[PDB]
Amino acid sequence: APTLPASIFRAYDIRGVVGDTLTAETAYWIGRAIGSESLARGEPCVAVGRDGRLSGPELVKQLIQGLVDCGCQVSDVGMVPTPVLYYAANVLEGKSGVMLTGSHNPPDYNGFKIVVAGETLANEQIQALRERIEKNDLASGVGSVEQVDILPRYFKQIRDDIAMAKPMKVVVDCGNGVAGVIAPQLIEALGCSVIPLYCEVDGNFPNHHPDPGKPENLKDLIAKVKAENADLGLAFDGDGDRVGVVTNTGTIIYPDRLLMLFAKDVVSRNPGADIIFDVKCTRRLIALISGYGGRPVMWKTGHSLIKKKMKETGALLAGEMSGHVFFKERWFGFDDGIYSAARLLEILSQDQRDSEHVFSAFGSDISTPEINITVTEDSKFAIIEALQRDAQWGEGNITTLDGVRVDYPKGWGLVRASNTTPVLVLRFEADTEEELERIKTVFRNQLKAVDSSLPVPF
Ligand SMILES: O=P(O)(O)O[C@H]1O[C@H](CO)[C@@H](O)[C@H](O)[C@H]1O
Ligand SMILES: [Zn+2]
Repeated sequence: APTLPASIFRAYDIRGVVGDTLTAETAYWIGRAIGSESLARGEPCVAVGRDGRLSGPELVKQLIQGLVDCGCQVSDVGMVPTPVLYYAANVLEGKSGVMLTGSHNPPDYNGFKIVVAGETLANEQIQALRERIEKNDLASGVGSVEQVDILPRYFKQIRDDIAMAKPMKVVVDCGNGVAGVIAPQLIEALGCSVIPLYCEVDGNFPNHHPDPGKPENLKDLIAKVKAENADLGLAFDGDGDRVGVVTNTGTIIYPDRLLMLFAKDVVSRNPGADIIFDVKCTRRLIALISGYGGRPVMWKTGHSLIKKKMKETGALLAGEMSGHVFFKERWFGFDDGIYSAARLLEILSQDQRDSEHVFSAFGSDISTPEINITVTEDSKFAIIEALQRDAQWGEGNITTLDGVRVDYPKGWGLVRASNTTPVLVLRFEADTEEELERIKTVFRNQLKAVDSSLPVPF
């Protein structure tokens, strides 16, 4: 084994720039490492999937070989969305799966999301593979590969369990990512008319990057929805584990709003059920979950960390501000933008109101988008520690499971470190503009007390 760069081994996945920090050799050894760990957990069967990035076809061969060279039985499911790979690792013989994807990033990025024996790896488990390659703590065997055509199985699974009450007109924007393989087809099969936008799978991303979290990547969907008098706009990120929602009047629906609608529907069918959300989500979620008799669980940001939490709590649903939505009710508990789109359409089809009025019916508060402060990699965790240790917030409920969050009577604010970039991530919400500004001023002062050079942009 060679000496791989440590930067590519991250908190919830492995990611690198192909030809640079991610090469054919890197992919092979990563496959060796994942195969050895899956075999240590008693799992020789590993599903393997890839997204529609230019480097997919080449690099996936190396991943497959590394797993085969452990003695693993590989199920090659070809080019599929991320959640279709997570589904493979739920319905096939083995409970391990590797997805070769670079998510929503520039054409040249690629990487790995890993499930081993039911568990999606995070933090120390990702380092554990890095360390296997360093130590040559690797299995050796003569494995096998079989091709598995899994997409029709998935498609059918969703179609059979969803029941739309009326037809709808839906603009689907796949941003040329791998969602194009199934999203337009399936939504139409549920009973919709589908206006496609950027639905051809093209790893050059010649339109807008498939990242529905940036509002400018929704400009075209919004214009198309209005132009065509459509009922709803939907947008998927590169690999299909995130969705973004636009109303019939062009309103962008923040994922924590989307969760409110899902939470209302799931809890109403399952009294007492647990519902998970990350620390960036509106507080309205607590009240709405509790009101319908559910149990609101606030947790850490990060898909792998949310999946783990759902297994521990038995939550029937989870959601993140980033747009990852995890259904266990009627499903398997992994994030899936395409399945979530199907669940949204189902609910919407049953309402006599247009999508604008269905979502406007949850009212509003004053809130910020995500704010980002670029710090250093040396200092980012230290600042958060310093805030958690020594900051003074005034009267409020202080939550520290991921950064610092303080819920005041009339609003809330959050500061956490990003697990992927040398940045501090903030969000604020409030009943009033004045209160928003009161909270923002508290956070500004507290950050300035740690380091009076920090560029607080509010
Ligand atoms: O970089 P961050 O802010 O730690 O984490 C971000 O990227 C992850 C990508 O998988 C998501 O799971 C998180 O929801 C998102 O906030
Ligand atoms: Zn994604």
